[PDB]
Amino acid sequence: FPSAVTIKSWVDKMQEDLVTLAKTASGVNQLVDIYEKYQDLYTVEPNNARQLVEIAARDIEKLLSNRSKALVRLALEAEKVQAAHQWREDFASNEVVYYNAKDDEPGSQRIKPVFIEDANFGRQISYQHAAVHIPTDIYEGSTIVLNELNWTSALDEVFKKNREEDPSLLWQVFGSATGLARYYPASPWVKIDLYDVRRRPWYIQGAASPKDMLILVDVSGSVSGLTLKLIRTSVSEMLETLSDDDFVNVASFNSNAQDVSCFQHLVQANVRNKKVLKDAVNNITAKGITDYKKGFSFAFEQLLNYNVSRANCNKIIMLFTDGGEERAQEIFNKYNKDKKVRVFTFSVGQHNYDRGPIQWMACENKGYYYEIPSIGAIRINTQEYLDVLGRPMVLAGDKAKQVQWTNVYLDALELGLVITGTLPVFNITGQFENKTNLKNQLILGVMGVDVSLEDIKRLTPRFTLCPNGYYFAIDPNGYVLLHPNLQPKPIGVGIPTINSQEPVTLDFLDAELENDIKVEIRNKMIDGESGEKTFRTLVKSQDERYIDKGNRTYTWTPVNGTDYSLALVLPTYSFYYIKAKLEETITQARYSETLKPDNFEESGYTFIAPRDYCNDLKISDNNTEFLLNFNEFIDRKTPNNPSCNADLINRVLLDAGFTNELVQNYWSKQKNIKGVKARFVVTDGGITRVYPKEAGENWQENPETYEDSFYKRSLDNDNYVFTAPYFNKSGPGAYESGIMVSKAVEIYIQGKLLKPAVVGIKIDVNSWIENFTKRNSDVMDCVILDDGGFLLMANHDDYTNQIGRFFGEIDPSLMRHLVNISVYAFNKSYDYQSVCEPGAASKQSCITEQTQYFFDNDSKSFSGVLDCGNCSRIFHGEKLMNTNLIFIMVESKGTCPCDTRLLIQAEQTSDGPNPCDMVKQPRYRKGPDVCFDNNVLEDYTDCGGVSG
Ligand SMILES: *[C@@H]1O[C@H](CO)[C@@H](O[C@@H]2O[C@H](CO)[C@@H](O[C@@H]3O[C@H](CO)[C@@H](O[C@@H]4O[C@H](CO)[C@@H](O)[C@H](O)[C@H]4NC(C)=O)[C@H](O)[C@H]3NC(C)=O)[C@H](O)[C@H]2NC(C)=O)[C@H](O)[C@H]1NC(C)=O
Ligand SMILES: *[C@@H]1O[C@H](CO)[C@@H](O[C@@H]2O[C@H](CO)[C@@H](O[C@@H]3O[C@H](CO)[C@@H](O)[C@H](O)[C@H]3NC(C)=O)[C@H](O)[C@H]2NC(C)=O)[C@H](O)[C@H]1NC(C)=O
Ligand SMILES: *[C@@H]1O[C@H](CO)[C@@H](O[C@@H]2O[C@H](CO)[C@@H](O)[C@H](O)[C@H]2NC(C)=O)[C@H](O)[C@H]1NC(C)=O
Ligand SMILES: *[C@@H]1O[C@H](CO)[C@@H](O[C@@H]2O[C@H](CO)[C@@H](O)[C@H](O)[C@H]2NC(C)=O)[C@H](O)[C@H]1NC(C)=O
Ligand SMILES: *[C@@H]1O[C@H](CO)[C@@H](O[C@@H]2O[C@H](CO)[C@@H](O)[C@H](O)[C@H]2NC(C)=O)[C@H](O)[C@H]1NC(C)=O
Ligand SMILES: *[C@@H]1O[C@H](CO)[C@@H](O)[C@H](O)[C@H]1NC(C)=O
Ligand SMILES: *[C@@H]1O[C@H](CO)[C@@H](O)[C@H](O)[C@H]1NC(C)=O
Ligand SMILES: [Ca+2]
Repeated sequence: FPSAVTIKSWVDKMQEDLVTLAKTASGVNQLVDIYEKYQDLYTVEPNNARQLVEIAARDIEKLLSNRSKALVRLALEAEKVQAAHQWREDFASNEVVYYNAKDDEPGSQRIKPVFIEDANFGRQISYQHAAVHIPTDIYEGSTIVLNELNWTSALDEVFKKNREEDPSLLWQVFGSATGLARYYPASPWVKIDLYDVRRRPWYIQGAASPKDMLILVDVSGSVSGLTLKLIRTSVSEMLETLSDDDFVNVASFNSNAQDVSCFQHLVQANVRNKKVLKDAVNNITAKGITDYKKGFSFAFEQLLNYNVSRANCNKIIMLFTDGGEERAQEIFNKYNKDKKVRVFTFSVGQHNYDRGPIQWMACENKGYYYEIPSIGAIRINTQEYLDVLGRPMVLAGDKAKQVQWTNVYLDALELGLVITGTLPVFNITGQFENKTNLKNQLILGVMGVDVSLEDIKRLTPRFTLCPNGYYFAIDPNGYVLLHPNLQPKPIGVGIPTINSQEPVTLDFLDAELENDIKVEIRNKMIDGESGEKTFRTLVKSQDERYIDKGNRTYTWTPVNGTDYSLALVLPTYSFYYIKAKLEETITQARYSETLKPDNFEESGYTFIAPRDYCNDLKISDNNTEFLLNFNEFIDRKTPNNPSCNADLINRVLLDAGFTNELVQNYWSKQKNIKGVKARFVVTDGGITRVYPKEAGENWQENPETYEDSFYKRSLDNDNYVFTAPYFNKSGPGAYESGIMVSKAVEIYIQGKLLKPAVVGIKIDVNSWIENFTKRNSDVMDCVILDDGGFLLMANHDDYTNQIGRFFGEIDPSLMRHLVNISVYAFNKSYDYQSVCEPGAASKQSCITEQTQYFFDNDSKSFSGVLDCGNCSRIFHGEKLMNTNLIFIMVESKGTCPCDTRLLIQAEQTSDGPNPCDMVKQPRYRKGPDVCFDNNVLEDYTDCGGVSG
């Protein structure tokens, strides 16, 4: 084993012979003086974080207020038209004309629409009438459905008025209590259609206030057999009617009441918690003696906890039994004498047991009685309890008409991620006579207007900030309304297995890495406050392989009208941005001909960012086509165009002149320098200018510079960044593309720091080997690694065939101890929006744990002894200053015949975190401040068994 001083000298030579090449084959020191000698050709401007947030928060308020005015119009013109409707039972002499959504009949005429293709939506729509969706088990032609199709025809005239005033209006829909949903504009419906508007999350949230459901399941002996699998399915179907604002728990009594799961109290009933209850309900067995007194005592005790987070709203009990002879009148007189807890009773299966006491508990307590005799009756009977819960909401009157916004979910008619406004509609016939109170206590339906997340993303411009800056907004629950890591895919709740329905509720702390400062920041944003905090955090690179530390400034404000909170994460070196000032048609032309595809040979393979430069230029994935279309839009139509942006194109053109000069003045004076397979440059404007045109095929990065992993990684650091390649033919060319060596530029115009562009090279493995050698031995192995534990080159020429691979996957013993000496920290996290191949017992969503490694401290030299067991291995790790590389010198693996289990830095399918302990200390949240129950004027005489 050599000495440290000569290795330090051996390290010192791959620090001045490697940085200088990257400093001279890329022109990093030359681009900054290019930006400096045309300083007047642009101007730096403030990027005020406080100002930008409120301006963007004031625009989101107006967009959400545009659609609130559309909801009140549609609810005020649905109460009026319904009252004037005359209930008529003969539909043959007077047919109903409407368009059925799911179609290619006396008593009702059908329309054939024109279905012109239109933007915004991703389908064919007709702006002349509203389409109607009727569930497949709901018969059109009935006296109930047909009567609903007349008074819901004046809605079409209000649908078009709303669209005409606001051309950007998305789906407007009326979900009727009958079952049919009438939506505008008309568009044909998307195997077996199981859609029902009365089960949708936006319908349920407006049909009643949040609840405190507690399900009681009879698991005694008499329910064994078919009536048990009907109970198990029924409970699994009412859990689907609970949102994140409701609280639920499932219990069971078989002469001794117990819980079915690991909860023991009411839980938040989100996606993860409901999966536990569904899995626990499927595992119950029927055996024992029925005892209603012990079961109901347990239920009333669990609804009287008040130690944990709850809804402080509708307290209801569902009893899933078959029949019996016990009334349990002693329990009901002991726990709810004031009848502040509703009891809904269900009779499941075909049997000959007494249903007398079951219907009595539903009439004394202010509930309802339902019967489920087969599988087909499960769906309807498990969603009708919202008609009883809406009785106090109707009697409130105009105080209950508040617009509510649901969580982010996927539209049934495929449109991406949307949120929906909501406003209930009341039955007010005979209101001017003041004596109906018969069916007027129920709602007619729920209004609905959809707002896509793309509309909100347009109110928060991003290209003015750095690639590391972004906006995000959260619910009063922690769920992000908009976030860069929120993807249009459902979240996973475990490992998939084989033998639009759920909202995309991703918490703020699960979107990015979790700190302790970012928990109090989240709590201060759910509380509707406004502040600012600058701190050092750990940010994860675009590719989940690295972790970087930097400075960030979280500036947040509350949105006035709604209950959201918008925040802007503006890092340092981004508080000021470059605004392109240029007023000329010939000097801007000199910039324009640079991007000409036919000129590429002397300018390099030039790319372009598919941004929205103009509302007439259509973006495309093929950047060759987009550059072709872009370059026939600047010349054919003058830059003084009132049609589209001014800064976006003036910056791209200004970028071209600054970028192309480096190609012509420095990158063209030399063509072959040692080994450099590519000479690239990426800038905020949106252009990349890889100089060898042939090498442009190796470039497999996003044309949009704001989503390039190496750009963001090299932005935070003050030193060079080596991007490790991939492995297992993920990309084309291991030694045929090179090794990226990024380096960001820094300028000072008026004592102000700016980082407009990044430069670098793509040094080759072959040439780098020769300088490293001064070899394929069997005694020692010398290998360099980057910040993240990836291999870039070795000595045995057997590891070099696996470049760009985790060191732990090829040498586990050294990697694991290398963490133990505290040079490679790691932070693990869960990716809820991920897909993985199914297991066994068609890719499905799942949770995969991700690991990323980074430097612990600023120590430069490392040395120690590896004791693998009856062995003594020694090493000398040294860090390459001014880069992110580390050099280690260790003996060969063959010296010690030890082989521990391999370490993997990759996403691994998992199920954590465990929700059993996540409910003991749940995250902070704020529930709605409105609660509608216990109205004295309620009827209470409408059970399901008081009549029959
Ligand atoms: C909003 O509320 C209003 C009232 O608050 C409601 O209008 C009422 O609609 C019902 C129909 O559902 C009318 O009932 C009339 O009287 C009886 C009661 O159903 C019907 O006679 C038979 O009833 C049986 C039910 O036991 C039924 O199966 C049968 O089909 C009926 N017909 C027969 C046997 O021929 C009448 O047919 C029915 N209609 C008449 C007399 O025209 C109430 O009279 C209506 N009340 C008022 C004040 O107009 C309205 O439906 C609610 N809105 C919605 C969307 O439901
Ligand atoms: C559900 O039931 C009927 C199905 O169309 C509709 O009732 C008919 O609507 C017609 C269209 O307005 C009426 O014709 C005109 O009605 C207006 C209003 O009174 C007047 O201009 C004339 O009466 C008539 N115009 C003529 C004859 O040139 C029918 O009179 C009317 N019939 C009945 C029996 O009501 C309902 O409107 C429909 N519901 C909704 C909400 O549209
Ligand atoms: C949300 O509303 C509050 C108050 O309703 C706004 O607070 C204002 O803050 C400015 C800052 O100096 C004050 O000058 C105003 O007087 C405040 N308003 C009132 C009514 O006192 C807050 O700005 C609003 N949010 C946004 C994003 O505009
Ligand atoms: C929490 O729940 C418990 C029981 O459900 C409530 O009762 C208390 O239980 C603790 C521990 O057994 C003791 O303090 C007393 O035996 C009970 N009474 C009081 C007044 O503490 C308890 O009140 C609930 N709340 C809190 C804050 O503990
Ligand atoms: C990310 O990794 C860091 C470093 O490995 C970890 O934070 C350290 O946690 C230990 C354990 O309490 C503390 O003693 C150190 O002081 C922490 N380092 C700091 C605060 O710099 C942790 O695994 C992750 N840090 C997070 C999530 O903030
Ligand atoms: C919708 O909101 C935007 C943003 O404020 C603006 O065009 C206007 O306020 C609304 N449009 C209307 C009312 O047509
Ligand atoms: C890819 O699969 C595994 C993943 O590490 C690797 O060991 C194997 O050699 C690779 N196979 C091919 C054909 O590239
Ligand atoms: Ca029994």
